[PDB]
Amino acid sequence: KAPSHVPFLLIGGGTAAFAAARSIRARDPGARVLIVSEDPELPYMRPPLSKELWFSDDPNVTKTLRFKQWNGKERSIYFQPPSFYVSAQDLPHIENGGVAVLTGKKVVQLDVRDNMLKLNDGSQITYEKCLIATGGTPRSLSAIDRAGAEVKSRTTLFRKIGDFRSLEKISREVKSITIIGGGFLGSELACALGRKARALGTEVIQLFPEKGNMGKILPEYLSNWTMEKVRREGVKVMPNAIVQSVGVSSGKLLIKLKDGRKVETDHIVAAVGLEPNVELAKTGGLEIDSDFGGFRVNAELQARSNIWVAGDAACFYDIKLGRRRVEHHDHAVVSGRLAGENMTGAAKPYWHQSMFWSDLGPDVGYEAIGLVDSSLPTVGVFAKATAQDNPKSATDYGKGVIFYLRDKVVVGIVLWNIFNRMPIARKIIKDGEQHEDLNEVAKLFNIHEDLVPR
Ligand SMILES: Cc1cc2nc3c(=O)[nH]c(=O)nc-3n(C[C@H](O)[C@H](O)[C@H](O)COP(=O)(O)OP(=O)(O)OC[C@H]3O[C@@H](n4cnc5c(N)ncnc54)[C@H](O)[C@@H]3O)c2cc1C
Repeated sequence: KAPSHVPFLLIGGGTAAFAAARSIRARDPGARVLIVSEDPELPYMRPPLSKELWFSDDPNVTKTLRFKQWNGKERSIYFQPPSFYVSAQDLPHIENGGVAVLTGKKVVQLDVRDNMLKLNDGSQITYEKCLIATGGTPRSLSAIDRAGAEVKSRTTLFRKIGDFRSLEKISREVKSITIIGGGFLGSELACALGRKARALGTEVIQLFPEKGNMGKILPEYLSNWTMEKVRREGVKVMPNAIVQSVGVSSGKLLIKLKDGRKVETDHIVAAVGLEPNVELAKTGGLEIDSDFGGFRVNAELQARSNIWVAGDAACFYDIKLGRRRVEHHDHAVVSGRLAGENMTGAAKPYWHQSMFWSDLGPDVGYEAIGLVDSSLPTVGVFAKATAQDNPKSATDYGKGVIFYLRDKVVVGIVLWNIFNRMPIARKIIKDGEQHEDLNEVAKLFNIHEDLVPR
């Protein structure tokens, strides 16, 4: 199946690998590129798994994995149809090369010194240029680690097609599902499950340690506004909640909180962050970043002379913003594409800043860029939403911008229901100016109000 030598070898079959393959092929039109993917599926995008796939009213959505965007346009979760790819076997013999995906195969050893790697079935493959695009694995909760296998079996860690399938089936079978975690993924799943639950009259609970949803990223006002919005989707939200233990009590899961509260439920979804997939650093003799996690790479995403790293697993040097590790779709696309350019001699640093988005249904959306963290100083500027200011229409307060500052300069921006303005946010961050008045900068985002106390 696997050829013995491949020029370009990409480890992991996700978003960063797909983008690098595309980039390599655009820059070297006869290039021969092999993606080694431990999953059985060809490369696909994750965002719809917590969003549009749940809003489909086609009962075969779980089989088709096609969805409608908020504006009604239908598409596949897969980046390309299967016919786009060439077989791994044909890859050395096909005139003008191509991209092949070896599915169901895991790279288990990296022998950097010999430009060679080993698969789980013992096959060995040599390369000229290699990209590590291994992503991450969801973290669990130590309280759940400590509980039995019975609790573990009724806890979902949500990241793939198989998890969407299993959880979707669970939502049709049980009466109560509890999401643990207040981040964007937990909050997206809450709204998705809350929507499903209204048709059946069942319950969705969300609990997290912070005062409100996305508390680690959004300042207080907007975090609180968001918690109230999730509640309006028919979710019972429980802020200020730290899990002490989880057990089974009379068939039910019983979550005990540190404050003495107890929550009975049928199933748990644990959305408490990602562990970057760095097992290959050991055999590879590659450095892991002890501050941010992931493989430590430079401004050009390079680890060693013929090894790059992109996507969720790459801790990189941002010449403007400092060392970072980002776990976002567009970042996987941007960093995968850049690695591909650098693998074909571009020698370019990360410059173009990647973006983030989240939707809580067709009516509420966030976009963000740069360094966004609720511990940084912030300035928020808000206004009443017009008709156009929701994810669907783009494709008392209801919208606004939040500037995140360091050394008096904007280093991150969150846009709340403001669409088609990311280029402006990216420019503000790039220019690094000390703004005399951020209410005047907010006018760049079509927010036009008198100054308000804060
Ligand atoms: C449900 C969900 C919803 C999301 N929604 C949003 C959103 O709305 N907006 C946003 O900005 N971001 C979102 N994200 C984040 C985004 O999807 C990720 O940042 C992106 O998938 C990262 O791409 P990646 O290629 O780095 O890793 P992945 O897409 O994780 O791909 C890595 C692949 O490599 C495989 N692999 C790992 N190790 C090996 C090995 N040793 N050998 C072979 N294969 C291996 C993994 O199994 C996996 O298949 C979401 C993520 C999830 C899970």
